[PDB]
Amino acid sequence: FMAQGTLIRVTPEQPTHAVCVLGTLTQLDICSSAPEDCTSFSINASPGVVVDIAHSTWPLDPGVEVTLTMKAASGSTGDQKVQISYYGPKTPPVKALLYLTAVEISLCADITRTGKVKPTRAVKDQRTWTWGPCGQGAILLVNCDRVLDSEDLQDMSLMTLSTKTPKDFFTNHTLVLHVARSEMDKVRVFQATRLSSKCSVVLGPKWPSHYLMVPGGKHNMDFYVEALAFPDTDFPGLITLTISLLDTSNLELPEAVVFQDSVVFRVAPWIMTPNTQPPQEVYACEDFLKSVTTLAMKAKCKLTICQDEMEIGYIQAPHKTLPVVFDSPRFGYVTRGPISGLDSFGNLEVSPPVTVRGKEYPLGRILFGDSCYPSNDSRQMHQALQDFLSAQQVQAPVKLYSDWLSVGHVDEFLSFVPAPDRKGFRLLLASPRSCYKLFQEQQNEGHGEALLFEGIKKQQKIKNILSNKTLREHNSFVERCIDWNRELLKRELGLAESDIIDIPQLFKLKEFSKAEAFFPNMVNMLVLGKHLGIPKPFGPVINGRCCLEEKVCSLLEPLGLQCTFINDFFTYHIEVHCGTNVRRKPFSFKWWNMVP
Ligand SMILES: COc1cc(C(=O)N2CC[C@@H](O)[C@@H](N)C2)cc2nc(-c3cc4cccnc4n3CC3CC3)n(C)c12
Ligand SMILES: Cc1c(C)n(-c2ccc(Br)cc2)c2ncnc(N3CCC([C@H](N)C(=O)N4CCCC4)CC3)c12
Repeated sequence: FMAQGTLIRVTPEQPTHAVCVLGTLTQLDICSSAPEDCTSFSINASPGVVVDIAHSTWPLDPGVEVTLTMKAASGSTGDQKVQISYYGPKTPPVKALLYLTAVEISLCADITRTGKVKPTRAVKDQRTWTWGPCGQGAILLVNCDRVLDSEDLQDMSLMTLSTKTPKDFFTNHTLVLHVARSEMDKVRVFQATRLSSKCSVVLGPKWPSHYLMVPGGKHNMDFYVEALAFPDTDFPGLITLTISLLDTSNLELPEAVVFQDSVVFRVAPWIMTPNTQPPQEVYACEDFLKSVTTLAMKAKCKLTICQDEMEIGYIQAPHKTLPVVFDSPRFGYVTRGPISGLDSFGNLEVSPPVTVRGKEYPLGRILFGDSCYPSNDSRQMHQALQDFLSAQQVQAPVKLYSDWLSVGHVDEFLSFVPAPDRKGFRLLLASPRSCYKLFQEQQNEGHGEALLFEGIKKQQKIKNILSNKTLREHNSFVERCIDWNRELLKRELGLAESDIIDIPQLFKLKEFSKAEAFFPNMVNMLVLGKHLGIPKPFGPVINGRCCLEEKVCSLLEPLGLQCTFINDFFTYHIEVHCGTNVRRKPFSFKWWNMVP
């Protein structure tokens, strides 16, 4: 591929000297100084110059496209030369001379997103970032750490400069690298000392431009580029580094640009993993440890020992994938500073990869909790958080209805589990209806005397539970709330009913008619592949086995999932907590092949 370049005005009065950068098309201006007694002209040049005439004799028409290209870089100032002869009907040929110096200036980065640095002449448009498997544009990682060995540069992105210039070339020219003032505080560029040093920063905050010290001849030099900021409401995520060839041969007059070239980087966004992604490591923080260590063993997963205050995502580039931990206080780590109840990672779930009326979301979609309309007594997730998730684009957030809950988190009535059929997964929704249907079937058999809350200090019987008309209307209202979100999830994730499974769950209203788990919230389980760690419901025991555990096994076990009910899954801080996170394998799908 070849891009446009410079215009050269030739004149028969004085000879003309010019630089040409291999890879650019140079047009020629012949008429602006052509003699008046002349009607035609001819072209003759050095074997290294390629001439091209559009629209070997040619007339002096103003609209003739004369263009030159260079076969190879010069060895001396003025290697290749071009000679314009102007002749006429009775005029001896009048020559105009042009001394050209060819020079290679290739600024290469991993434009093709293949993990190999390719030159800008291998892409049509280098000054543009295009999504998708056919697009162009390199990728940067954010520095997430609160002399430089090779180990520090393994995260950074390579950018090379290849020059091939006459020996004396940078006596009269200089090359400068620069970043736009507005993007400078979001990047940092290191110059490879060949291996770099902590004081080799050429570009970065408070330093937008830098004069390269390049010697004549054939020379290649390496740069390492890290990014300093994720995409955000005020940062779309693009950083364009440009290199400019300046002409400094006149000492009195300012520098003159003869050439620019640029590469465009996109900062890789922060990406979250749905419960369908295979687990790599379980972090936990007391007899429930044995139940989760068994789980971890059976699912062939690692278990380290020591919550909803942090979330473990990743950032990905063709050369590296690093997992980044986000923490909202109240390798790779990032924090946030101010505070509403819905500003918790507990209010942040991720669908599995999905396709919605044509549009494909191969990294899933982020679900977060919200009110249904803004009221004086309504909570919402802080705007700055909503926007930051939207700014990473690749997991197009979806606004659900969770304000009806006392704490307000979607993960209280929502969860996904892997499945071996249909779209490969299943939606789990808490369901008061499914619980009431089960408890009535148990009363229809004479077991209404069975007691819930068995194993704990006060219990209750199925008879008194099933007949409480105050509680029935509570769960009828809750059932409406969850149903709203159900029609929303069917629309934005494009689900059929056959993709949704109702886990029986009872609720109770508390302060301000806000909802809360009646018994331990079993939809909020611990998904580790085909092995589920479910909160022990302590339901009524019929035939020595909990009848609630019986239902959930009858629902999940046919998917191939191994149900293990954990006794002390949640802990009360005289607030409700669970001490478990899960790092999961990042998506095999490369986020840059998406088209948001
Ligand atoms: C708001 O109340 C809750 C939230 C969540 C949840 O899913 N959570 C936790 C909060 C946030 O972190 C969410 N993101 C995730 C789970 C809950 N289970 C119960 C529960 C009910 C029950 C009945 C008898 C004995 N024990 C019982 N328990 C368990 C015991 C702590 C009290 N309650 C009351 C829960
Ligand atoms: C950190 C963070 C978090 C946990 N959350 C969040 C999201 C969802 C929930 Br639920 C709870 C919290 C944010 N939301 C909105 N802005 C956030 N910042 C992202 C970082 C950005 C900073 N300049 C940067 O890029 N750095 C700093 C170190 C190197 C890279 C500034 C804005 C965050």
